[PDB]
Amino acid sequence: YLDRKLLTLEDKELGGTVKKGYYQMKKVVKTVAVKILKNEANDPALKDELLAEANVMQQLDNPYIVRMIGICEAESWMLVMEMAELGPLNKYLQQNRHVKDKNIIELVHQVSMGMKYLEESNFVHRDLAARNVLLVTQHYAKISDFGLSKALRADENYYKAQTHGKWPVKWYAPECINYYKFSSKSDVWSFGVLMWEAFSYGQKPYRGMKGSEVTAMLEKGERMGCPAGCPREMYDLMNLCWTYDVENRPGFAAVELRLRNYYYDV
Ligand SMILES: Cc1ncoc1-c1cccc(Nc2nccc(N(CCCO)c3cccc4[nH]ncc34)n2)c1
Repeated sequence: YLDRKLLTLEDKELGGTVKKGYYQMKKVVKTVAVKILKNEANDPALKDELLAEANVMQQLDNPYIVRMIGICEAESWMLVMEMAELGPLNKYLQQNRHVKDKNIIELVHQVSMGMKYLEESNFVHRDLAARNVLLVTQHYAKISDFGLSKALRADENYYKAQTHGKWPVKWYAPECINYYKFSSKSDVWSFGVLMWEAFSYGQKPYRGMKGSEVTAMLEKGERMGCPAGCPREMYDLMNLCWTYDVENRPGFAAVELRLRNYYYDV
């Protein structure tokens, strides 16, 4: 738990309510991003989600995952993260349309390294989308938003949800939609959608379609087309991520290899 007296918040709300702040550490100040909830008139489920996020993010340690500073219980309830100051990747690419192919590949490779770590750690993210990739710099991406994430049971490779909730269905794999089963391979499917977004400079996927129409499209074997100017090898990797059968879809170790820009062995 953090000391309210060591936190300064700027008033501007970004996009729970979000503010930038400065948190005084043992020697230096750290720039932070804070999600803020009201103490009494809050939504208990939304607070439960951020407590769940905190519980997950306390167990993670990787350079491509946003680091939590802590929780502050004061005039409001606050979840404090190290700030990735350039913000969400989708918004960044919408506003910066001359980011080069090599640079987009570098960023999505960093996401694949964070996700290879998550997969090794046996956590499922369950909301992997370009809006949840935050940029530290134009050459350094981090994964964020662990509100739906789950620690997998020791005896299974998937989390089974009771039924469909309110979900980011356009990023979800068919086994998620049809059987409510979430594995790291389901996150790989989402990563393919994230790649499409990144090479479409933050356009929304399955534009104009209802979730039910996306399900029917995918079951027929149809997929989003290649973004204008997208490197062919990156569109081919998207299609591999969008393998319908979860058993033939690659895991993140295989995907991460395919985003490296140097020679390697498997
Ligand atoms: C555009 C926008 N909308 C909401 O936040 C932003 C924004 C804008 C610029 C920078 C950042 N950076 C950032 N860096 C780390 C965490 C963080 N947030 C705010 C939500 C970002 O989608 C968080 C605070 C508390 C818990 C969190 N989990 N995942 C992110 C996050 N934001 C954001």
